[PDB]
Amino acid sequence: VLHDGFNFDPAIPKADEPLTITFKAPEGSNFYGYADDLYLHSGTGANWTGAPTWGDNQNKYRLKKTKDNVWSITLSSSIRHFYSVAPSTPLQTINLIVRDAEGSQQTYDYATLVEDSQNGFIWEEPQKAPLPISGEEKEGIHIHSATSIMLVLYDKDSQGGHKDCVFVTGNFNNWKLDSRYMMKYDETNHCWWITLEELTAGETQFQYFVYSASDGGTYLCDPYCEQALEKGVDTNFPTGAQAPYVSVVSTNPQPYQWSAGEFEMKNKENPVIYELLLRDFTSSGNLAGAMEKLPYLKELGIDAIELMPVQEFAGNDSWGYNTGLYFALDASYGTQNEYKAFIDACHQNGIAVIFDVVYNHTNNDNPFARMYWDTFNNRPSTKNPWLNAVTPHQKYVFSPDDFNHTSEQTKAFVKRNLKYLLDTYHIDGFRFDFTKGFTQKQTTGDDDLAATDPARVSVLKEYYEAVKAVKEDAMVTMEHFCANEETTLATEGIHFWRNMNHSYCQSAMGWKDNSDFSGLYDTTRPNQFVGYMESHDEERCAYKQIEYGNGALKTNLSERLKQLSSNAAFFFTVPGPKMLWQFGEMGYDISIDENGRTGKKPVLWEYQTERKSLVDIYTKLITLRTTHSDLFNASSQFTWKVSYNDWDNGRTLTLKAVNGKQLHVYANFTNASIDYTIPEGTWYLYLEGNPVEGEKKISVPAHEFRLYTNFA
Ligand SMILES: C[C@H]1O[C@H](O[C@H]2[C@H](O)[C@@H](O)[C@@H](O[C@H]3[C@H](O)[C@@H](O)[C@@H](O)O[C@@H]3CO)O[C@@H]2CO)[C@H](O)[C@@H](O)[C@@H]1N[C@H]1C=C(CO)[C@@H](O[C@H]2O[C@H](CO)[C@@H](O[C@H]3O[C@H](CO)[C@@H](O)[C@H](O)[C@H]3O)[C@H](O)[C@H]2O)[C@H](O)[C@H]1O
Ligand SMILES: *[C@]1(O[C@H]2[C@H](O)[C@@H](O)[C@H](O)O[C@@H]2CO)O[C@H](CO)[C@@H](O[C@H]2O[C@H](C)[C@@H](N[C@H]3C=C(CO)[C@@H](O)[C@H](O)[C@H]3O)[C@H](O)[C@H]2O)[C@H](O)[C@H]1O
Ligand SMILES: C[C@H]1O[C@H](O[C@H]2[C@H](O)[C@@H](O)[C@@H](O[C@H]3[C@H](O)[C@@H](O)[C@@H](O)O[C@@H]3CO)O[C@@H]2CO)[C@H](O)[C@@H](O)[C@@H]1N[C@H]1C=C(CO)[C@@H](O)[C@H](O)[C@H]1O
Ligand SMILES: [Ca+2]
Ligand SMILES: [Mn+2]
Repeated sequence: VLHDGFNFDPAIPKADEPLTITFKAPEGSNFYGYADDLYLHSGTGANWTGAPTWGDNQNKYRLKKTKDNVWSITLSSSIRHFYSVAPSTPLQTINLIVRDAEGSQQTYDYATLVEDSQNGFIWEEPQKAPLPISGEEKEGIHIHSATSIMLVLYDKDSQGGHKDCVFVTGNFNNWKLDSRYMMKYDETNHCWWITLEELTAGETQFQYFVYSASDGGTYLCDPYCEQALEKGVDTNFPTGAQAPYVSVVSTNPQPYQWSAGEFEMKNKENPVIYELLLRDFTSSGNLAGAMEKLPYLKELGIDAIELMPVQEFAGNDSWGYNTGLYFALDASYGTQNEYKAFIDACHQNGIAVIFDVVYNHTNNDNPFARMYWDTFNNRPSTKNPWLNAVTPHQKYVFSPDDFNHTSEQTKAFVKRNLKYLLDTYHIDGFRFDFTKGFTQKQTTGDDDLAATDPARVSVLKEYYEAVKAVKEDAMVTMEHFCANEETTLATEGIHFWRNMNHSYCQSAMGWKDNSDFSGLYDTTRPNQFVGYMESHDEERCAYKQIEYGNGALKTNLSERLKQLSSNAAFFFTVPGPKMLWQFGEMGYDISIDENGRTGKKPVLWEYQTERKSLVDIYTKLITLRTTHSDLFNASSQFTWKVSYNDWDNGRTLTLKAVNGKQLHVYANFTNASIDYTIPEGTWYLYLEGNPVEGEKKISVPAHEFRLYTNFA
């Protein structure tokens, strides 16, 4: 008789008969050993028709405690009568939460099936049928014709089980559960499948209703959809559909015409990457707005644009590290073809495109989450074959839905997604967010998490090789911050984020403490470390000047732009890839905390004019890496004096190519003029270039730098 959670007498609920619901609290569950009665919060259909006001303690909602940990309620006369549902309304699901009288403790959204014989909704045994397709990529949406789609949904839990039945519901059947739209299970491929025929018009909209005795029922969309509507964002979200997502398929849509040619990233070994958030890059916050600035970024001299995450994220106002769907791009920035047009336009301006991708975690809206959910703890169940119930790395819990990168299903999904983004959107590489998170080890801090995990190392190689198999020259960058695993993986050709924000903020402010630049240059493999003074995750160097700058650096914009141009002179002149965060080149100086860390920031394109002196220095330093590439080859000899102890008298670097070409830079980061003797040789002021005698004493004013080449 009674199992954990909800029990029904009758075992198959009947819309036009009474129902006894018995709730049994498992050991370790929040209502285990609870002394008082519980209350029912319930309604019918996708949208909980008949739900009371939360906390409504009328006696007809009371589950009387009958035994220890067992509460029962009877929906008397009939389920239909209890919810005042019209006879003709198909009553096909009931949604159940139990709570304390106060409404402080509860269970979470759960649904069971209701048989409604009087409206033609009769129980049938689900069919076992082999999947009629072989091939790779069996799961997902297959368009066979203008009027027909095959749907394949993976279902095997980590204990070897599967659901009792799955319905497809959509615009083709007015969002009803219908025995005609029950999918068939293939026990060998572990997949539900159905062929929808006689679809009419352009857009098919659907979601699945999955159901088991142990888990109850859930609505979810297809994980592989390329288009989705999101309740609370899309005004056209169907009234029949449950939040959050409906999959959208166009059988014969407008194909995008790509311009002709290969396209390959320029300076592919050591690119300058421009990190860009579409939400905040222009006032329209979208691809259309950003497309208008490509001429600006082209002139700047950048090799690549890195977009912050564009995969479908929760809502329409986000950095995007909250992915709900991985094969649909967020419609808040543009359509599929607007993304393709953007990427095509970048390629025609000679600019590569990198996508920021977030595989550590998804969110509660993801079909992989919804499919195997714990309605007691409101997190993935211990049976979920893609996700952990509980994040193993407890120092970093960015959502309730942490991916298990030891799951063969998760690895296959990630590998398939990488290939999809390469093939469909023609991008030039990837920045993998938080690759430190790709670990099953139980940890609670930074040092236990950063310790070598051989399975994390091996899975990151696996994802690297999967990208390389699709596109041999694709750039693969990982935001890792595990020093020892970076040494190992840099050997394979993986690039790593190298955060020099603290040092370059200290130098921008005129403070010598913790200002050492030396971590920008990795002696073992200079080209594998993507150095940056700023990223979306960091405070702006120019903001720190205003708030805490040494002396005049708080108030004098001229002296601030000079100090930042001197930082740039100790950054774009260093071998290996470089990254700048949008508007760093114009001294963007709004705190990361203005409007909250992740909130929309002011759009300040007038800075391009007011701080043109800084934009022009960025432009010339970036362009030097093209004009004199051979200088920035990893083979060049690179030395510099940029420690805590290199300050009172200035800082220096020298880059010497094998062909004899030399670059030398001096900077005075102090608040007073310094005397400096140029090194021996014949030098030119390349940024502005008449000759200069070596071993010649010069007075370098506060905040300024001198750049010399031994050529012109
Ligand atoms: C933010 C960063 O956190 C980690 O980085 C750690 C690092 O692992 C640790 O080693 C150390 O590294 C420093 C070192 O101490 C310094 O000496 C120097 O060398 O620099 C290194 C590198 O900085 O300190 C780092 C900083 O703490 C992690 O490893 C990185 O991957 C992280 N950056 C990524 C990842 C995420 C998560 O996807 C992004 O975070 C943004 O978005 C999330 C999710 O929305 C936000 O999460 C919070 O707010 C949410 C509500 O919006 C909540 O739902 C959630 O529960 C909250 O956690 C978060 O605030 C955003 O920053 C990030 O932007 C990516 O770039
Ligand atoms: C509770 O929510 C409380 C919050 O937990 C607390 O943070 C806040 O201060 O107070 C809230 C109450 O004021 O009450 C919710 C409302 O009943 C309850 O939601 C459950 O039941 C509702 C009916 C479900 N919503 C469905 C119905 C509609 C109505 O159109 C649709 O818009 C939704 O998409 C449907 O899902 C909801 O899903 C349930 O969880 C909370 O559980 C409860 O904590
Ligand atoms: C003047 C001082 O400015 C800078 O220090 C500031 C930090 O940059 C800010 O981030 C902020 O740090 C606070 C954190 O926000 C907070 O999380 C918590 O950790 O408290 C921190 C406050 O201590 O505020 C700092 C200013 O208090 C800059 O980094 C720092 O080097 C500057 N220090 C100079 C000043 C003195 C004394 O006048 C000398 O001793 C130092 O050597 C100078 O460098
Ligand atoms: Ca969205
Ligand atoms: Mn993780």
